[PDB]
Amino acid sequence: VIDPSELTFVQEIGSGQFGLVHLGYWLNKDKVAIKTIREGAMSEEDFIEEAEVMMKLSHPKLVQLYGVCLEQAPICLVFEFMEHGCLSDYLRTQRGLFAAETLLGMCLDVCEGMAYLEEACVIHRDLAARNCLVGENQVIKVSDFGPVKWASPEVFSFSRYSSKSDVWSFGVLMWEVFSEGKIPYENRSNSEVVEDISTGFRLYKPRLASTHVYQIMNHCWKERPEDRPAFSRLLRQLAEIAESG
Repeated sequence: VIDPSELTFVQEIGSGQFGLVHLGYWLNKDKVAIKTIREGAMSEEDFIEEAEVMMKLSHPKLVQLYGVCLEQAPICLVFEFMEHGCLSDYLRTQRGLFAAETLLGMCLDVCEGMAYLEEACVIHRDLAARNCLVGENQVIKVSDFGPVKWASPEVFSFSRYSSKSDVWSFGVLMWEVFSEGKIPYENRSNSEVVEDISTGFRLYKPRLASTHVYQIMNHCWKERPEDRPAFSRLLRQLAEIAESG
């Protein structure tokens, strides 16, 4: 479902060399988030690809995408518009006012999301506070799919992702969720961070984090893949804890 220039570029909200995020309007009817590319950033085909599979997957937790502008000029990707930035930022401000049944009432949102792609046998190579999004009321959807801090042991040394490679990045994020948006492994050098975790150093327990929460966080940070859960199981797991304390 390719789109033409029926979009009204209003503002920008996110930089980096691979797409400037541009809030605009299509048909004026819907609010959207338009991510443009550049000029040398990615092949036509190259980018055609990823776009093709993002239209394949669809879940009330994954940022729904709208149309595309292969119609020459700034070839961009137009997704719906999440009314509340990225979990990251959203977690920064608003800080405090967050209760626990809710911080947990997001994690699953991410999770639900990730079990799908987990099964969609799709490896989101960057699951983080900074990639997920907040929208139509506490509802949390994931995007930018298709940073050693969030990586796992088999990504530093090998770069051997495996869906379970994420399960960890899902952890670090989780951490964030709870530590209301704090950078994990700060007073630490990437070229240090590793060691710390290499020995066996996990992120301290963020206050809001519960005793049974920290149980998972580590299930996410188990050193060996094989013994790290599966998003599929996690969902059942977080479903449990979301039921009590």
